[PDB]
Amino acid sequence: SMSYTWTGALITPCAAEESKLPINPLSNSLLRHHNMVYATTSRSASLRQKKVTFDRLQVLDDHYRDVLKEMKAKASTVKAKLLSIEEACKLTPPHSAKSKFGYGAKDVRNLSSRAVNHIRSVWEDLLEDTETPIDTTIMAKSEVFCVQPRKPARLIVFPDLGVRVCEKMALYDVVSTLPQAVMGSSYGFQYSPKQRVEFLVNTWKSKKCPMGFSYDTRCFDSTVTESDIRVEESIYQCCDLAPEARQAIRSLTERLYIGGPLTNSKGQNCGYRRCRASGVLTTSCGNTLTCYLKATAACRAAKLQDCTMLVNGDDLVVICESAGTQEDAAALRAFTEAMTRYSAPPGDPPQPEYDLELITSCSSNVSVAHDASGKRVYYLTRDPTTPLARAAWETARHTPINSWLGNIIMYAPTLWARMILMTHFFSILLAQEQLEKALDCQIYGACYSIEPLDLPQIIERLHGLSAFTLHSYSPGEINRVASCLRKLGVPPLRTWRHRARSVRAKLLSQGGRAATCGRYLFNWAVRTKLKLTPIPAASQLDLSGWFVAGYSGGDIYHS
Ligand SMILES: O=C(O)c1cc(Oc2ccccc2)ccc1NS(=O)(=O)c1ccc(Br)cc1F
Ligand SMILES: [Mg+2]
Repeated sequence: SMSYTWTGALITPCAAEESKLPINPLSNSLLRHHNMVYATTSRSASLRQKKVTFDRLQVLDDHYRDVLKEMKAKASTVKAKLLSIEEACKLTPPHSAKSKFGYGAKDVRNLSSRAVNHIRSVWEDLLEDTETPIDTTIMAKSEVFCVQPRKPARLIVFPDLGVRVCEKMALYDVVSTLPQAVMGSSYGFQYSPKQRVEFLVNTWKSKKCPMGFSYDTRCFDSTVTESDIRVEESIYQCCDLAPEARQAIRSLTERLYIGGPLTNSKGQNCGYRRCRASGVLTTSCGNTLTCYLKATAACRAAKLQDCTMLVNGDDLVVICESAGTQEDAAALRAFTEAMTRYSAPPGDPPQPEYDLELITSCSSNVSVAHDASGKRVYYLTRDPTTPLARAAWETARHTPINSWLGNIIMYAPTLWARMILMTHFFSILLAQEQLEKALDCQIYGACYSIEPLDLPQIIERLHGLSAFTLHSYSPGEINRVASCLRKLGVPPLRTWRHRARSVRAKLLSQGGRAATCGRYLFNWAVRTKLKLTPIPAASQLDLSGWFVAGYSGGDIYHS
């Protein structure tokens, strides 16, 4: 069937939309070519619609069915708990889109009488009505990028706040435990960046002669069929569930997940969806399961040997045993055809790789540097272009989420995050006297509130002390950063070192946590290094909930 149908009504913005980076005194010291930075708007919605709208082709076979049964068997061991309205409410972000029924996030989080009562009515309605397609709102997403040698906005589809809290009640525990019980070490969201690298390296070393590749599905959400979503529910149904949760899941599947009506910001009927909605609780879990299912089966059809998958939603990387150059290239092409038949056609044609550092997955790749002792150390990095453009934008405007803080946390060991992000943002926080202020950021889609002054601890626990002493990065990494700085108009190393040494001094003089930030975060800037010993607060961190599952589009907040 058609992934989408359109009435003709436009996808409209609910307020004015900014497209250009404002000429700001502070963002200009980070990035000069401000005209290269842009944010998508609804004005490009039509271009996106045309790309995601098409009829799907799907042919299932024995390999698919065999893998599905293997996955259901493992799912059979799980027992999902069912959240109370109180717990579900507490999982709602403060800035979550308000309900059209007289209440918003604040009320939801505060358990206000009107919020709670309506949520109860929406839940009871899910137990009673098993058919009526639930209404969803479709919007053009606003994201920042750097012009390339422009991307049309993505389309987000999400139900009302009331429905979202109900999704949590019935499926939060399921989407938080089942992916792991089903896919095991292959479920990528259970890993911290350091652990992801460890998994990729150990998997790479376990092969006699390794071969790996990333597989890019052309617009994955629209390739997801009604059949895929029902198969996905069949997996959830293997869980031991409370009757109400079992019915809720059944109803949510038929009324929301498999598709439904689309309404724009103006309240106009835009069309109908028969594919994956990006803004519902099961999107991350659902896509991971579906991508893994189709991929594991594709590998068997393609005769690839010793396949090890690493899946994060629609993002896939496969590492297997090489059977020779010619054969690998043929088996890969066979894989792509199997995937195409399963309704997961490629966007960028896949290419076999024999060098781990050259494999990009989750927009990232493994690279090597060295610690003070001189020992090689692997870490996760990525092209800094987007992180920097976004860091520029978040510097000129106020944003609910601070991607820069998230990029610092996940990419602490990288040369670009240390030299540029840390220096730029710490110097700004000092000048404004806001180092104490906690800011929000996302990790695997979940929203978190983090105190800048705790970064040293966080970084030590997640990456180890080596993150503060790495040097001698690979020629490959060095070149990518260099050319990026030239393109975006970012000041050279020498300038950042000067700013860094200045920020460092002002931080040390303050003592306390600030001095710790100065000692660890900026040890790369001074010649007279300081002894970097284990930070006390580091060994007392509860960073477990940080890497359990994916929640992008899930409207999830962890307090
Ligand atoms: O250790 C290195 O590999 C390295 C790479 C460079 O290459 C670059 C070229 C252009 C832009 C940025 C870096 C320049 C200096 C380097 N050595 S360094 O000055 O001790 C250094 C600077 C910043 C960080 Br953090 C870590 C470092 F150890
Ligand atoms: Mg894709």
